[PDB]
Amino acid sequence: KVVIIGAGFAGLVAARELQTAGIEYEILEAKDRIGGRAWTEERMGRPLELGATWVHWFQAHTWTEIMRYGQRTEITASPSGNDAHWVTDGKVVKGTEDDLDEKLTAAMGVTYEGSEEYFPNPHDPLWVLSDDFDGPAEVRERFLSDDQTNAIDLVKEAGFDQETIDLVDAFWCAGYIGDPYTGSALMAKQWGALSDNRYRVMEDITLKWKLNNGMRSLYDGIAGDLNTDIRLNTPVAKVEHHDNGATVTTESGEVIEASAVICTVPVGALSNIEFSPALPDAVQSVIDDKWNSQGAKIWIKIKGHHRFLGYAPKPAKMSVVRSEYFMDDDTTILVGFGYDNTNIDLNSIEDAQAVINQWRDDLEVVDTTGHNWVADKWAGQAWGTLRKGQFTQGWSLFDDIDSQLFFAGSDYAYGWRGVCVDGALEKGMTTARQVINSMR
Ligand SMILES: Cc1cc2nc3c(=O)[nH]c(=O)nc-3n(C[C@H](O)[C@H](O)[C@H](O)COP(=O)(O)OP(=O)(O)OC[C@H]3O[C@@H](n4cnc5c(N)ncnc54)[C@H](O)[C@@H]3O)c2cc1C
Repeated sequence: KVVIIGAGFAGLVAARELQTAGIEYEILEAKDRIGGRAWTEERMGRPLELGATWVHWFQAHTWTEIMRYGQRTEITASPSGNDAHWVTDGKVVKGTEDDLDEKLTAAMGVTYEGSEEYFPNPHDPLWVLSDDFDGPAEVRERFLSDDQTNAIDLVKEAGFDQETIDLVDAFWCAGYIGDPYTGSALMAKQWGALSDNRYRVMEDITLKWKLNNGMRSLYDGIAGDLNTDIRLNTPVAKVEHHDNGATVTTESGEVIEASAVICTVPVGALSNIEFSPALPDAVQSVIDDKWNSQGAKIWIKIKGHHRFLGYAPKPAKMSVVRSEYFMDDDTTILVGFGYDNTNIDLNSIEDAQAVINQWRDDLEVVDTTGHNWVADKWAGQAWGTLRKGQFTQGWSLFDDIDSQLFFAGSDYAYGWRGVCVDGALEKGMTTARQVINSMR
């Protein structure tokens, strides 16, 4: 009766939540697999996370699922103490990972500026614009201004040198998984607020702990709890959501009647679906301009065991590259994040070699792999990140469509929005509660 579009984390957890409340549901998934932008897959000799990777116990929704499905002790920290390299004025600088972290720590203090005024409750990100806001008017003005400033310009305006600017550039190429100069600085400030306003905590939460058994241990766990079979290979083509009741049409023409529809399709893929009535104009403007996520994630295998960390600014093929696994055949698998999916072929050994050559032309790539989410018609983006203006006139506009259609997904979460599975688990669950409450 409730139709859930998409079997990623948000759709899976919404279905489990409805099952708890005794509400009949059905999940329709376009692909032949579940998990969405989380995807644990055997590649290059071991299970690799082609999408979501890192978790932390300060992520309430992710951590509860880790506890639920038996993964409490099945987390391992990524390699640290790497030999660090960074590109600044066309030159490669070498240093310790500590050197690099201290530079970013100093830059983040200026980058998080204002988070204490904006985000006393970091899970109420739009409090400053609410009628309950009781702070000075200049805080609201600065808040709105910060939505139109990118995170790098904050560091430039504070007077940091070019070396730190280039490091911060590289860092936010990865963090905005796209052009950081078009991004909203409020995204970075909320990450600060969710991380006790300390760089080390923010990196602990988003870039440290991996699941030994992969994200699939969690999404297969949730799917295993569902008493209703997921309909794979069943793309939705149209959603009707007039007051009478909702209707969903698949690509094959099958029409399914619904009491409500929970749509977890990401903005980058929403143009595949015809909505009747059409979505609100402000929602359509976000879909047309999408979100800040045009980048890509690579896994590169090189010869030898090397503890490597590399940073490079836009327009590098990859902006952050780090050792992750030391393999038994004397090779290293590194992970990389780059701002532009169209400037990198994730499966081309020569392209991966060009990435490594940004820092060290003496290392030799022997294999490489990745999934270009942006070119995937069922995603059309990497993790959701915010362009200028989308913190206050972006992710929040997808709530309160009507009583028949509800949008759920990490990209609309109040907390760790877009960048984390925590946001998908948050928003899938609370959107199911919206339906439960309406039905009660
Ligand atoms: C490269 C990358 C790395 C990441 N790393 C991390 C990380 O380290 N840690 C972390 O916490 N998070 C990470 N994430 C974020 C995490 O993957 C997402 O926040 C989360 O998986 C999104 O869940 P969702 O259910 O909201 O969306 P999705 O997973 O996109 O689910 C939507 C589902 O709908 C399906 N679908 C699309 N169109 C249709 C249609 N027309 N009909 C039917 N089904 C359709 C899709 O196939 C998909 O299964 C990463 C994301 C990316 C892209």
